[PDB]
Amino acid sequence: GTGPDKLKKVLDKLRLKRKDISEAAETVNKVVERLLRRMQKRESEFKGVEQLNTGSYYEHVKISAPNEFDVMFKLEVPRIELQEYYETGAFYLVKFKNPLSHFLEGEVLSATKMLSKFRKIIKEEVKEIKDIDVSVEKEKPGSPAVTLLIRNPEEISVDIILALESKGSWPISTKEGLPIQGWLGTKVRTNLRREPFYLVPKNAKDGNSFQGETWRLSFSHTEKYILNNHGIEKTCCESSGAKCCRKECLKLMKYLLEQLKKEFQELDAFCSYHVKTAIFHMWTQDPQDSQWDPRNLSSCFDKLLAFFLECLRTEKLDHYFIPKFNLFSQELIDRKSKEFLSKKIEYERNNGFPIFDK
Ligand SMILES: Nc1ncnc2c1ncn2[C@@H]1O[C@H](COP(=O)(O)OP(=O)(O)OP(=O)(O)O)[C@@H](O)[C@H]1O
Ligand SMILES: [Zn+2]
Repeated sequence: GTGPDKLKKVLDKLRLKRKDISEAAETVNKVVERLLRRMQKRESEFKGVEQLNTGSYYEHVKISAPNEFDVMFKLEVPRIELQEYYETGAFYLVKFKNPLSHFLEGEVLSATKMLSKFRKIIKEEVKEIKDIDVSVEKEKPGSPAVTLLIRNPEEISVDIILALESKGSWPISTKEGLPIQGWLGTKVRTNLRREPFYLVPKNAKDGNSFQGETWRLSFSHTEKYILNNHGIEKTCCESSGAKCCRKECLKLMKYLLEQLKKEFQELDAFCSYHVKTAIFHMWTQDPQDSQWDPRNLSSCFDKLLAFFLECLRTEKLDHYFIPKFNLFSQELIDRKSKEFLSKKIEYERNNGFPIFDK
C-alpha cells in the first residue's frame, strides 16, 4: 500500500519476468554458439570472431522483451590507427598503420563493405544449422545488425553486432573518462584501462563524404565489469557481504523509461543507455555502499530521478567514458523532447508511479 512497499512490488514484478528471459537466453546461446563454431571453422576474414558476453543480459539487468536479444561478435584487428571524426570522440574513422585489405575505401576501413561480407557469410552458415529453426532477417537499410530469427516455436530476434577489438591504448578522448577513483579506486581504473576497447559501426547522419564508414567506441566489457563489481567494498552483494540497491535502482529506472516510451512516441529519442549513463554518474557522486542500503530503495530511486531531471534541464549527460560526448546535446535530442520527458517523470514521481501498473 505505501510508497516504499509499492516500489518493492515493482521489483517483484521484474523478478518474475526473468524466468522467461533466462529460458529464451538459453535458446539464443545454443544458436549463437552453433553459429560461432561454424564461423570459426570457415576460412574467412572473420574466422577469429568470438562472442563478447556483455550487455544487459550478462549484467543481470535485462528486465523485459524475452523475444529480443543483442549479441556482440568481437574481431581483433591489429595495428588500428584511429581518426577522430567528431573531435568529441563520438565517432571515428578506422585506418591502418592487411587481413582486412579487401574492405578498404582508400585508406579508410569501410564498415559497409566489411558488414556486407559478414552478413553474406552469416547467411550461408545459418542455412547449414539443421536442428534449430533459424533464419536471417532481410536486411534493413540503416540497421547494421545482422538479425537472426529463431522459432522455438515462438519467435526470438537476435541482433548480431560486429565489434572490432583493439588492444592499443584507449583513445585520447577517454583520458578523463571512467571517473571511478573515489569509488572503485585508482588500481581498478588502471587495470580496466589496460583492457582492449571496441569499435561498433554507427552512421553519424550528417554532412557526408565518409558517412557510412564511421564507428563509435564501445566499452561494453568495462560496463559489465562495473555492474558486476559495483561496490566500494569488494564483498558488496556477495554471499559473505551486504546487499545494496544499486542494480535495483537501475532496473526500476530502465523500467520507468520503457513504460513511458511505450506510451509516448514523443520519447523515441531516449534509450536505456541514457539511464545507464546517468546511474554511472550517480554511483560516482554517491560512492559509499551505505548510501545504497536496501532500506533506502525509495530515496535512492528518487535521487536518481532528480539527477536525471537535472540532466534534462541542463541538456547535459556526458558519456561516462568520453566526457566531451554529450548524449543530451541540443543537436542529438531537441529541447521539446527533454521537456516532455521531464513533465512525465515529475508526474509519475508525484502521483505514486501509476505507469508501473500499465
Ligand atoms: N544509444 C546508445 N548510445 C550509445 N551506446 C549504446 C546505445 N545503445 C546501446 N549502446 C551500447 O550498448 C551497451 C548498453 O546497451 P545494453 O547492453 O543495455 O542493450 P539494450 O538492448 O539497450 O538493453 P535493454 O534491453 O536492457 O534496454 C553499451 O556497451 C553501450 O555502449
Ligand atoms: Zn551491491
